[PDB]
Amino acid sequence: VNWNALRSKAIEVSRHAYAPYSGFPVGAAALVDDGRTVTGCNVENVSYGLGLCAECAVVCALHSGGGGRLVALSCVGPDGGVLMPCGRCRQVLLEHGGPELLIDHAHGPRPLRELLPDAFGPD
Amino acid sequence: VNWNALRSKAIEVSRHAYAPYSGFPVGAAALVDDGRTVTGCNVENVSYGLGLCAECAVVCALHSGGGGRLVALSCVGPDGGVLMPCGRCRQVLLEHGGPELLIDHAHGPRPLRELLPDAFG
Amino acid sequence: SMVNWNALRSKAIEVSRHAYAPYSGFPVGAAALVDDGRTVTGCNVENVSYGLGLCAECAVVCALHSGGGGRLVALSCVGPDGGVLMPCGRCRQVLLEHGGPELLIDHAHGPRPLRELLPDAF
Amino acid sequence: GSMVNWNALRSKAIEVSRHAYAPYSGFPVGAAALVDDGRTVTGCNVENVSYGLGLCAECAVVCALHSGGGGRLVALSCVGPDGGVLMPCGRCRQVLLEHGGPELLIDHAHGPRPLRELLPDAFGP
Ligand SMILES: [Zn+2]
Ligand SMILES: [Zn+2]
Ligand SMILES: [Zn+2]
Ligand SMILES: [Zn+2]
Repeated sequence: VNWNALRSKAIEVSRHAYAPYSGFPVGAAALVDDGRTVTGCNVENVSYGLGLCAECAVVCALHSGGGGRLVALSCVGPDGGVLMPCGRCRQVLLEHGGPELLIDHAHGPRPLRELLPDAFGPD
Repeated sequence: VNWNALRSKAIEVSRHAYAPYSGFPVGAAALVDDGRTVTGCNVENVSYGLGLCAECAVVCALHSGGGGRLVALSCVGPDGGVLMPCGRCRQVLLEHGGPELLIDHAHGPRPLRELLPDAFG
Repeated sequence: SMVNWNALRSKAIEVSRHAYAPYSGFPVGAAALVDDGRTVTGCNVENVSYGLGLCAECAVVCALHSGGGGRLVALSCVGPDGGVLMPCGRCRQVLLEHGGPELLIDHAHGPRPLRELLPDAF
Repeated sequence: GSMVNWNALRSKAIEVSRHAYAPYSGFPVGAAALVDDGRTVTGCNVENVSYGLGLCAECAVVCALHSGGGGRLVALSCVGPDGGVLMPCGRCRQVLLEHGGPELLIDHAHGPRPLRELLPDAFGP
């Protein structure tokens, strides 16, 4: 995994974020197991609860671009600093990357199982 | 607008739907005012209420791909027939295409304002 | 026909005061008459992750079921000033599930059936 | 709790689970939470034809917390269709954090635990 490449891509996509309500743009980029990179940015709505996270966008692109499994994900905030996925995104990411999906963190990447232990699941 | 081409693109992307819980795959394709076509398919979750609609995916792609406005959207279901967006998606689409956004229907498109009148805003 | 809209609005305004809406600054309340004669209420509950926000009308549906089920007959949604609000598209779909097309939604110009607000619904 | 009455919360969660609106999954869920004013609030899941518009039992708990007069959540039990303890989904972990904080105790068959253990390094303010 080229983490510097992922962060660069997440910063690039964050410039397109639609976040006029919070003023808090977010970019995300992930490496897929087929070797391609997908990206996403947050898209807010006037009804706050219909807002889509950057990580949600990533998962949508994973599938629209032909499917696969996520291997690694970086999310970056307004200043370029690495951000932690919200709990909804942690659950959504788990479905498409599993516990071993690597998630970037301001203090170093780590597996999703560490960030969503004992997850709700199909079992 | 080439509606036939939007419908075919919608069917094509629906093939990648992640809908193992409902078994109801959905695809959507939209023309953007910059001339791009963007696509999306539904992605369900084990926690049902975390599922994402195809139309949400379209709006994500709109912005990750540089922004713009939606001009036309076609949504298709399992039999390839045209579907109306759910209420959430009607609200989400309004933000990015306005009331004039054209929504595919079997006998011709109609504006989104007809599908979501007096819209919260 | 027997719906007391003034009373339902008053319940919505009352519950609005308990809203958790620190990010928008805009509290919303909703109240609904159920076919068992009770009034259920709900207020918006926003979240730091904006897209995890719950609308007042969603809260009404939760209360409907936690309190024993039923069907919604009429619903009023308001801001703090008591001004009537239109449910957002998500809430129109959620409300359809529990009230159907004939559920009455409060509106300045007279209540409107949900089917007028969400035609040809998914 | 260590002295929280988990059996009382579990019983209330099972009670409320009977009223779940889950015809799509056939997976009814109930949840009950102690508030810091000593009352219990409950909720059950409410699914939708558009699957992504489904509301979790724990969401319903948080709604009732506020509509019922506010407060902070102290302890929460979620139970599944068999009456056994269930882990909240990640969305619910995030929502619950807003209304109980990191020290909110979540029921777990191995011993209840703070929400921070289940959502470490949470996205927040
Ligand atoms: Zn998120
Ligand atoms: Zn939808
Ligand atoms: Zn709403
Ligand atoms: Zn949940």
